[PDB]
Amino acid sequence: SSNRWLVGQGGTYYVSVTCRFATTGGTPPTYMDVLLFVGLSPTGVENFVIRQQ
Amino acid sequence: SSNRWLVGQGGTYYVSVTCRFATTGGTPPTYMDVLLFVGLSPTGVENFVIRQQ
Repeated sequence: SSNRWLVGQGGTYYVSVTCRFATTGGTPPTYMDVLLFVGLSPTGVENFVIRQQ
Repeated sequence: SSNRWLVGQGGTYYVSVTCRFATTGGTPPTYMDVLLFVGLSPTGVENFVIRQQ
């Protein structure tokens, strides 16, 4: 659906994720830190994949 | 070819790209920013994949 994936058959899956973070409007900040997660919950945090600054 | 792929059959393709950008000679600059695209033309920017710095 618009935000979530319902799995049809459980098993081994090759998951690929990509997303670009930017800033719009005003004075850009001096820094950000970013974490990407995949979860079974709206706050699901079980598979943390990549963090960049 | 030397710089391009001819699609034999249209469909879904899992493509991976990797390019290492560095500097040679002189005084190294203070900043690099590179954007990568998958295009249908030599000047094409149809599928922007990653911008990094």
